Amino acid sequence: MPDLLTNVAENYVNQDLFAGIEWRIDQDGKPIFQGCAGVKDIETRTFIPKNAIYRIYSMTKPIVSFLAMMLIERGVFRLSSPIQNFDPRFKSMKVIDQHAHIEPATALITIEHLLTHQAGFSYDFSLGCPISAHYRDAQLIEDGGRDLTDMMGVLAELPLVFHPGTQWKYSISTDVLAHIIECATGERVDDLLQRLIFDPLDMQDTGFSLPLDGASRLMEVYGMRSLAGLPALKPAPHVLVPADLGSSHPTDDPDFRRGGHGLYSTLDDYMAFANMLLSGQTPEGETLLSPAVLKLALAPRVHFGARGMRINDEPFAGYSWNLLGRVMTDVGAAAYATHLGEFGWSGAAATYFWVDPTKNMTGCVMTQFLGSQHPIGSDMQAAAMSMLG
Amino acid sequence: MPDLLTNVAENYVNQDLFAGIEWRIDQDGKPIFQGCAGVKDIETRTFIPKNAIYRIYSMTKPIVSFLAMMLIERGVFRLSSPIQNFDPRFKSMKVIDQHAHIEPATALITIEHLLTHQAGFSYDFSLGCPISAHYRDAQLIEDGGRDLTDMMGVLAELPLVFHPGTQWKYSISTDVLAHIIECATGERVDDLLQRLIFDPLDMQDTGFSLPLDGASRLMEVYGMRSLAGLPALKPAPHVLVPADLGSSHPTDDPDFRRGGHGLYSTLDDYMAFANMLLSGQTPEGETLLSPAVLKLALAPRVHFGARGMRINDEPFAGYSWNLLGRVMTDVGAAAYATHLGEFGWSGAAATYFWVDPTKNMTGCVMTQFLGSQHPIGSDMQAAAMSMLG
Amino acid sequence: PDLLTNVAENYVNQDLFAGIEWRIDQDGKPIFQGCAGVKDIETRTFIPKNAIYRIYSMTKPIVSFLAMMLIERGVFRLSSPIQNFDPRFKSMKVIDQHAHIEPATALITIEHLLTHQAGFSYDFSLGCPISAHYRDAQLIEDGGRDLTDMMGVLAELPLVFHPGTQWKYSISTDVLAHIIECATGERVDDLLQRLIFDPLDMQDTGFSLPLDGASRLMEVYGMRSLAGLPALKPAPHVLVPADLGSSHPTDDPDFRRGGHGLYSTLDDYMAFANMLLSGQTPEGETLLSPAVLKLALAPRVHFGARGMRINDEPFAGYSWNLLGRVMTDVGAAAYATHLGEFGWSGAAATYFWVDPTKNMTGCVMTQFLGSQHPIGSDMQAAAMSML
Ligand SMILES: C[C@H](C(=O)O)c1cccc(C(=O)c2ccccc2)c1
Ligand SMILES: C[C@H](C(=O)O)c1cccc(C(=O)c2ccccc2)c1
Ligand SMILES: C[C@H](C(=O)O)c1cccc(C(=O)c2ccccc2)c1
Repeated sequence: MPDLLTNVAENYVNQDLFAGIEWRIDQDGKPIFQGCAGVKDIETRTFIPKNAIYRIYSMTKPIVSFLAMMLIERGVFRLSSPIQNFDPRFKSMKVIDQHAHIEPATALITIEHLLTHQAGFSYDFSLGCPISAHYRDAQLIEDGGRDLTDMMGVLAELPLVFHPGTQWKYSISTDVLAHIIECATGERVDDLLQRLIFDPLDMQDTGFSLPLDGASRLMEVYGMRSLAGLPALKPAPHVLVPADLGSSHPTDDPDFRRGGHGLYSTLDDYMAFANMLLSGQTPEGETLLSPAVLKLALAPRVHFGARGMRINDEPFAGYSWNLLGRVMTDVGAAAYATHLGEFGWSGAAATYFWVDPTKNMTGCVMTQFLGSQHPIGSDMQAAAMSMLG
Repeated sequence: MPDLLTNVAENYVNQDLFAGIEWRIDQDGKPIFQGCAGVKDIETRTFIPKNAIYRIYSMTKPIVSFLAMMLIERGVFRLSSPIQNFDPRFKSMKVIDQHAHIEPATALITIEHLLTHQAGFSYDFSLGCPISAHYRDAQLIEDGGRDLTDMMGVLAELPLVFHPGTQWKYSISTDVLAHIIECATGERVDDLLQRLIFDPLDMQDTGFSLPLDGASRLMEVYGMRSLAGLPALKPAPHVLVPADLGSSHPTDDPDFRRGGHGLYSTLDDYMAFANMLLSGQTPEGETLLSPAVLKLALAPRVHFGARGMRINDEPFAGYSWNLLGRVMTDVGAAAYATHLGEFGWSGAAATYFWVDPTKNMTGCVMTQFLGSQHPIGSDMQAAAMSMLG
Repeated sequence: PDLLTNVAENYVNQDLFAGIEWRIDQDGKPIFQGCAGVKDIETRTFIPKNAIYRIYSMTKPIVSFLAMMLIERGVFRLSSPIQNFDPRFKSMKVIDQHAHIEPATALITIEHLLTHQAGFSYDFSLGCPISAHYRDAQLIEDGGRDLTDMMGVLAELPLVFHPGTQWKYSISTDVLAHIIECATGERVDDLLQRLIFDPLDMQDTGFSLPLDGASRLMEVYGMRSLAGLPALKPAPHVLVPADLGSSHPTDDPDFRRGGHGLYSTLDDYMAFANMLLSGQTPEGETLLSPAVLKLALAPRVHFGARGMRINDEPFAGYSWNLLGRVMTDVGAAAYATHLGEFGWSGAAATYFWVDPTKNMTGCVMTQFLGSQHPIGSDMQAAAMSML
């Protein structure tokens, strides 16, 4: 019953493992626990500003996935839609394996494959993956200044690493999804996110560029995990040194937009999104997604074998995959406190959130550390679970 | 919360993909959404008439299957009854495989096998099926003027494509069921349907021939999918050209009757049948099928492997098979909005219906297009699901 | 008809190879031989007398034979763990295509090196979980790095399977050359000179050019590049001179490798191939006993349905012995051969074979990297058909 959340965060700051941390836990749509620890940057020790801004990386994916579900509801496409219907550059895909064998794909990539990371795409930083070296040579993630549409043209020429539908591998497929959304609608994904999600939820600080007053609110990002170079064979030491993002994550590029990363947000903005996922509605009662399609989106859809869900061989114990991210399907296999049906996702800079329908609960932890050797997100979830009976 | 049903239907009509569409959604036995779009025929653009008549094709199957369950309840036969007990022409069946090997069947075909499409029968238009070419040579479906009893004599001489009970393949077995009903009762299947189902439910426009005033109400049927010829290796283009049914679907043949297709019906008539499936009762409370046997009929009975339920390799994602048609058994595998336990079926001319017990809901979409490249039925179900919370 | 000349002249006439030499011996004496084309298409110089070729992986049967001689002499044995000779190869790790890394559950042995079952990879192995890290380390590209130092960099990288459990064509012959140096205290080039080249009078074979060698070196063509990533589809087969960077020096007195790097001539390599019919020099001096030669030639790795493959190219009907390929099923073979035919080939399209049933040897010398045409096998097939 003590405040384990503050204890976790203060200990991380006091041990020089994270510069600054913010968190909020809501229940029934209202804050029940919240706090902050540390500073905006350790170089000057400026205090965490009001409505501090974070690079949320793959916490972009549940947002872009939710947009796709809205467009499915509105009839733009369906889960079974072949993506080549919208961009013929994804016609005639090939599949490569670890033995240098290449053959034509025997199934078409669908919207559902993109949402479930079963399309056969890879990721630039996937260690040991048969094709990731070719992704890195193409600078798919590193070259943030390249237009989404043009990056997709380069990706489309590369082989998949399995036949669509047959395996699971966490991937660039959410970026493909953002692009296919643009093809299917004739609109830009950032404009669609603004009009259909951010504005109805009053997420005024969320987007692919900083707000006008955003520079002074941007949290510094730390860590040794590097985008420029080969995936490491052992984790870099966990040290608070400012991270060099190269040109991968611009702050003021009006055309920068992605599906798998790239949003800036705030704790308050992301909690508005997370709370919405408990119902599909805005706080006033506008429906962003009907209950039936929200249930379709949250139902466990990819189930895993004995070794479970893994990303670069890191486990997500007891989790299955739904159309928006992870979902807890076996508390008896879980590695940290949770409840059946808890869902959410996380980002490369150690941001983390969850939604727990059994407790009408949402939680989010914001920090900026790339390559963390400490699972701060899960530690904060566990603390909150222990505090909510 | 907008009227997604009207949007789906109007868009289909405005894009010249369907000539005319009617739909109705009922909840608690009363209409909650309904509409119509387009025309009876694009040649004259005559408006959709009152109580327009549709060829419902395989939406005949749930009706004939329901009749069989009524006869099981009344003791005429049982699920385990070997059909050869009623027609010895189905004694001594043979089984053929894709390697030209023929051997005697090692199990007897039962009523249950017929209801579950596990008897080993095929269908004339089954692409790649070892025996479908012999079905087509025999004109089993094409020759609508042939008496059901005589068509069955020709079918009975052909081999099955697997041993009864061992596999699932959507088939002519509902026509065998209609015939075996005639053998077991000494009555005609159309008279039994009239007396036991249509008349109690006041389905006055449903039958294997047009009503006296029916000609002016019959919707035109469109599409390129052809009965006369080999199953196509790629889908014919989706174009609104009137379809030539040959002699396969007579309008005024007093002896035409089948189990798997051939009924004419109306939106209002079919909704009466669908609403009945929520309880087994007529609106006044007469019992057509007891709750226990209705539960037996709706329980998931055939379960599918990783590739799922497929018909000509088209998927029915998340569906299992019960004694009347499809039933949703995993929302997390579903490809469009649904709820656990949703059941129903559909027909070759794109008619579609569903029953959703979790919402006390029924829905039906009526149109006439053979070989549709657009899944209008599932699109309308998804719209209705999104509108009903 | 002279099928050999017809194959070679067609290859030259279609602008697919600049110059080709071949010789086929039976009972130690030439029965077929010829040349076609030129040393270089730029100046159209004729193929010189005693023309010199980069033989690339035809280095491997020579270094493997040396290892068998050292086994016979007791320096080490097939079962020797290589970590006994270089402890940098203690505590190896294994990586897989799912980013999982774990300790190796078996020690790498001499036999593993000779059979490419040690778990090593190659820089240009397309799709291989670890080849990107080989290329980042420039293991093959950096020819000026001493063998010993290159091995230190390699030893820190994970294997791609547990030693002994799979087959993958690999840098393991370079590891073998290095372990030979550790075990003997001598350099591999000096050992090759004393034990093989001098007894066989292979005066033009070595890791550097002879003093008069520059004018005899054949030009090398092709677009397959060591620099960048392995290509997802073959580069066009066009006669453009190849850029070897610093991978294959001509006059570095310390350059030595196990898997590539020798210069040789047609005559020199035929002396080596003819020796493999007996283990003896033409004068009758024994280089390797009959018993150990049999041990070296016996089929040792057998392959599944996919068969033996290197970057997914098949070697149909071939198994692997301690020196290279060996034909074990003529009914699976894709070109004329006999049971027991053995040999190997190199990246610049050089090829040789030994056919014990016919007391026959053959070698085709050319210089083309990334060939889209199997000139070696076409010439073997032509020679087989002319018997
Ligand atoms: C998967 C990972 C995440 O969001 O978890 C992700 C997605 C997209 C981009 C990036 C990066 O920019 C990055 C930065 C430093 C090192 C490696 C990658 C990381
Ligand atoms: C399976 C299919 C259905 O009801 O789904 C069906 C059942 C019975 C008859 C027919 C046809 O007449 C037909 C018409 C045109 C092309 C192919 C078949 C079609
Ligand atoms: C496997 C291959 C062979 O001998 O078959 C080989 C072994 C060693 C070195 C090289 C190269 O230098 C090279 C040159 C151009 C392209 C790629 C590699 C090639």
